[PDB]
Amino acid sequence: IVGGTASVRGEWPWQVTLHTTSPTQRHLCGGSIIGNQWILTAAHCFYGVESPKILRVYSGILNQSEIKEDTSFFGVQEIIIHDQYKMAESGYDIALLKLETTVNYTDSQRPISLPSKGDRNVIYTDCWVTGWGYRKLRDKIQNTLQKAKIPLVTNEECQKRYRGHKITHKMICAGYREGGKDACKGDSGGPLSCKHNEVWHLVGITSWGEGCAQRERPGVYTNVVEYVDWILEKTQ
Ligand SMILES: Cn1nncc1-c1cnn([C@H](CCOC(F)F)c2ccc(-c3c(-n4cc(Cl)nn4)ccc(Cl)c3F)c[n+]2[O-])c1
Repeated sequence: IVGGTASVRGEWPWQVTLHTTSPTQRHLCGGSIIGNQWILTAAHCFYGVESPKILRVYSGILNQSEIKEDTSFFGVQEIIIHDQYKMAESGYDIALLKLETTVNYTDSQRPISLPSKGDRNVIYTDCWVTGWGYRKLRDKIQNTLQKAKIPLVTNEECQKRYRGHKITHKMICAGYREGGKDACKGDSGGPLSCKHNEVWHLVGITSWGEGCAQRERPGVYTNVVEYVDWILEKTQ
């Protein structure tokens, strides 16, 4: 997260850190708890992941430095990638992780609601991106989870900024005209969380962008409301 600030414990309890364990253990992507056995993340996270066997899902984590050889994690039973996914920039960048067992929800591990049936025309004005990613283009994975409030932009404007890409109704963009706040390397797969009527909704999945927080180059997110039928079909 560029232009952001550190979070405190329990502030984003649906945020997870997905680690790979090959060839060495490291943060791979963010993700979001949406059910006791289900994480929603980006499909591009699994490029070159040989199988679910090498994945570890850590919930309840503020600082990456909390993760030690005895820290409890969830195994991944299945990675479910959207059938039409090819690469992040061309859409369908969404994946479900089915965990091996059920998350018992606690103060630090909670689900976030999907965008609701009948809220497709809501204008979200309180949206936040969170993650352990870079604070600049040439940086490092951060120890402490970062947060940044970012405004949504219209799909018309977003397409104008990315005339070499197909910005469809299945994407949503977010960023300041002048730049300065955005996701960056290591934030992908995590949530774009928006609060409406004091309830948090998973509006986007962090997907791709041109550089980090550049002027007139918003971050591009998978538009989760357009995938709710797909999620419900896979989680039942
Ligand atoms: C894990 N890690 N550890 N050290 C490095 C990494 C690492 C490296 N790239 N990434 C991912 C892709 C691969 O993900 C996983 F497979 F590695 C990635 C790709 C794109 C974005 C992104 C960007 N944007 C553009 C530029 Cl340039 N930089 N960022 C801008 C806006 C939005 Cl909205 C975005 F989403 C974020 N991320 O995270 C993780």
